Amino acid sequence: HSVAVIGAPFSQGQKRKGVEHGPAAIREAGLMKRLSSLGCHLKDFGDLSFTPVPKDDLYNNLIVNPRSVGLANQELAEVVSRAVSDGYSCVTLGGDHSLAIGTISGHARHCPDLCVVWVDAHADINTPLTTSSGNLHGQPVSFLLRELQDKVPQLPGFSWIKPCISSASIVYIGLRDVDPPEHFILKNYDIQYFSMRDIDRLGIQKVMERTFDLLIGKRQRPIHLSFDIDAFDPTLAPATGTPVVGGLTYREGMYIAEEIHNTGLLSALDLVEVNPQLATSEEEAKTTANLAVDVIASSFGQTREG
Amino acid sequence: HSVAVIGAPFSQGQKRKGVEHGPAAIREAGLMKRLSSLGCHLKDFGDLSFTPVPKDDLYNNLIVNPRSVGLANQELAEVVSRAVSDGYSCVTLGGDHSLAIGTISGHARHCPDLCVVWVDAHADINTPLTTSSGNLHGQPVSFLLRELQDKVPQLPGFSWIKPCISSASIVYIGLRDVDPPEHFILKNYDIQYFSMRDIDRLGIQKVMERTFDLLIGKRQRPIHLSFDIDAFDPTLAPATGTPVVGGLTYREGMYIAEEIHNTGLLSALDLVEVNPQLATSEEEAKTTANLAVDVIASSFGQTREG
Amino acid sequence: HSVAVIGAPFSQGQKRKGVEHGPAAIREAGLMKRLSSLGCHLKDFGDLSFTPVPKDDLYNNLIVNPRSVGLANQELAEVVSRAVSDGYSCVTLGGDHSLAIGTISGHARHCPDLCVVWVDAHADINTPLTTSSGNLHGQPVSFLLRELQDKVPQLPGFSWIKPCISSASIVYIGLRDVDPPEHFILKNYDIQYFSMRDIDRLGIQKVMERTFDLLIGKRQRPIHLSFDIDAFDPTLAPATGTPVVGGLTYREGMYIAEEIHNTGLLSALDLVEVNPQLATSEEEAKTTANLAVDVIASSFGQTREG
Ligand SMILES: N[C@@H](CSCC[B-](O)(O)O)C(=O)O
Ligand SMILES: N[C@@H](CSCC[B-](O)(O)O)C(=O)O
Ligand SMILES: N[C@@H](CSCC[B-](O)(O)O)C(=O)O
Ligand SMILES: [Cl-]
Ligand SMILES: [Cl-]
Ligand SMILES: [Mn+2]
Ligand SMILES: [Mn+2]
Ligand SMILES: [Mn+2]
Ligand SMILES: [Mn+2]
Ligand SMILES: [Mn+2]
Ligand SMILES: [Mn+2]
Repeated sequence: HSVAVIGAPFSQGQKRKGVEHGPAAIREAGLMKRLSSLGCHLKDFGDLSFTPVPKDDLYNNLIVNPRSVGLANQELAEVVSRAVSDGYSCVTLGGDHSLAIGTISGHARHCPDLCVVWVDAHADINTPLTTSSGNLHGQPVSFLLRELQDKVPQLPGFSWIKPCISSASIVYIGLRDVDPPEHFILKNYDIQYFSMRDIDRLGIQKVMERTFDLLIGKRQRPIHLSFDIDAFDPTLAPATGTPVVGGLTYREGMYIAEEIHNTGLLSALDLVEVNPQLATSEEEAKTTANLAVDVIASSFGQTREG
Repeated sequence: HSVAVIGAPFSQGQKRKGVEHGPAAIREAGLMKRLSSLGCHLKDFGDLSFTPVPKDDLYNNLIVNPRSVGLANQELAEVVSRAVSDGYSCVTLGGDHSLAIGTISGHARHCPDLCVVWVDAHADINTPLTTSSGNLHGQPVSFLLRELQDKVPQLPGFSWIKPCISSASIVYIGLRDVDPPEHFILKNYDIQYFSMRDIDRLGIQKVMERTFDLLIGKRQRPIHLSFDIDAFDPTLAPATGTPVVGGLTYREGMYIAEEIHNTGLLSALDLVEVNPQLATSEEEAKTTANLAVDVIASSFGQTREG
Repeated sequence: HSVAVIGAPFSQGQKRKGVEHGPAAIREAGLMKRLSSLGCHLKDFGDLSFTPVPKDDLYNNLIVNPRSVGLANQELAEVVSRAVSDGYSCVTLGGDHSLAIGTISGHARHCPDLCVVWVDAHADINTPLTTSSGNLHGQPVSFLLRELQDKVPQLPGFSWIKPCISSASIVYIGLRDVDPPEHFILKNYDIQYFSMRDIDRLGIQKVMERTFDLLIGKRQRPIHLSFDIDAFDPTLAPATGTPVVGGLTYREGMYIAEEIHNTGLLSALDLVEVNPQLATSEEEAKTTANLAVDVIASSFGQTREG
């Protein structure tokens, strides 16, 4: 199958400097030639350059870089819909997870019935209303779920975003650090998730059976994999903004990816939050980058059996 | 609920120097404001200062610092029964595991019907008759079980100790390094345990279902959680006196703690054997201390899903 | 039962220097008294000294040290069939995995109906016409399977070797790095294997149920356990020549061993590829050495339960 690669060097969804280098790190870890090695037909859109927004201040005094994030995502959305439109499976390399706003919005533009698999240590479902930090990379899901739009203040530059997917079309895997408001939202709207605790009881295998039952149980449909590198234990992925011990194992991470590929329904994938600068050493940075590449490669066919 | 915290910088239950700094390390890892963050009402008794015993030599030429250990434990037993008395859930930060003699003694003093959940790589049930090292931190359970009574030589400074719980009131989790004599006694008095193998075959959640069936199946009763940091795999908890490979996973460790909290029956908790000096680097020592806090925090409510 | 130990300090099945020090490392990690401690009757054959072959270059310009490996194996083959003959369960401590050519040949010499459990990160089933490196430690299985001999060129010094076991009498456990040609062979001859992926999905316990069904389902028969230390994750077994991430867990490896011991059919065991010189530190070397001993001890009765 054909794969498209887009580098999104964005970092204004949070305050740590360095996530804008994520794309370069992953690329330098051999992502590209690793993909043809599988046999994929490649289309590299290069690394996007987003238009900054001068004097983009706090909305209501906490939401950070609203219109800067809204514009970058609007641009990314057009490139992603373009690739998905030409039949490509879109691979977006992040910066921060706020980019999921644009990639899922651009993807949904052509595959309205898409479902989402969110692999992350966090739920990123805070709204401008419940956030404590004001950092938009922890609010992506808010602006995408239809049942939430009534409790999601509209931010400057977010005009264009239009809530698409239903709360039943997204499943979380790996949650291990959820804020109380986020927990209220997940329970209230019955959003399905499998925390590390659920994985400790059911096992990654049983977890994937179910998430696919929820999403594609009654019918085939486009799958969107938004993979946050911090979903892996910090010992496996040091180079990241918000590490949280007790994460996914290298095998589990690879198992999730392998299982998604076996569905044959992957239409778009996000690999985000890889921050080279936050690594203690050169090796730590390289370890994370390689881990990122493995997840992507494995999502497109790479096997542990050959 | 209200929580009491007692630091017992004791190290004479064994030979390595450094366990006396365990409390400070755990404290310096945020334990205190971490517990408040949960909503617990805290009463910090500070770090106790045990009275030493000059010229406290080997009894029968092997048992080490008998009277020094017997006095420190007596002493601790009173602070603990004081706290338990005022309705506090007593949290003791060790030095070595010989301290359990005091904490369980003092706790039983007010909750005679308490049951014990011992999470350790070792069973710590050697008697002064069966020990090979002579260190007392590997003999705690001996002085506490009633069925062992008459098979436990009386040492200098141990006169005050009176066997409280029965063998049927303690359950082991994590065992992987058991001496032949301990195995003989575990089998002879039918004491229940779940070795690393049992956990491998049953799953950590199936393990917790069972320990609570044995302990609190027929009735509600106070639970004493004695947690030896070496129950965790050495890669997760480096800073400790007697590492043993193939231990508990970070997740399983947290799972045990979460499950205990879910019983709502936790009265006291021991977090022992954290030895900073035994760490290779500064980060390894911090890793162990942070793991210690996560265990305690988790035992009192901290969640992986907010 | 009675056990025989044979040290094979051979390293010419590959290019890295150091594997010849594997036996000493394992021995110096307490192997011998660890086996007595179990109750086993030991017969140490010491460390063999293989006759070098001067001017033993590449056959067809790639196959490395052909006759040197062929001669070393023929000699080992006699010592092994000697021990197996006197009723001993034969334990060979490697150098490199090419030694399996000798150990399995010698073993087969008396127990023609033996079955093989191959615990390795690799399949080591490349033939002289498919290898890329030319190193013979990646081709052992080729000279042993009967259905392959037709596509296996005859090398200098291999005259004596005679294909013994059938393709259905060998099961792989832990595969996670297979070359395209190897994959073709496995599929083509229906050779059974449980890759790290199959393990993540079925669990180590289920894996063993199955391999034993394939091998000893219809009848009891001798078991040859060829255990490459690189089957363990690099974090558990650093000191080895070809590290591959996402491998067996210490607990899983010990589970495999314990399970094989439970069958009571172990005849010979290979513990290969331990290379102390590849360790970054003294401790890393010691860790790998101890792991090797545990696997052997466990395969002969050692329990995590006592
Ligand atoms: N609850 C956190 C979420 S951190 C989200 C970061 B990441 O994209 O990595 O999940 C907040 O709003 O500050
Ligand atoms: N069997 C050992 C027990 S070491 C006990 C130490 B600890 O408290 O960590 O279990 C002995 O008596 O030397
Ligand atoms: N495919 C590799 C195999 S490396 C085999 C080494 B070992 O014995 O550790 O599996 C080759 O032929 O170079
Ligand atoms: Cl603090
Ligand atoms: Cl039979
Ligand atoms: Mn995220
Ligand atoms: Mn995250
Ligand atoms: Mn202990
Ligand atoms: Mn212990
Ligand atoms: Mn190997
Ligand atoms: Mn091998």
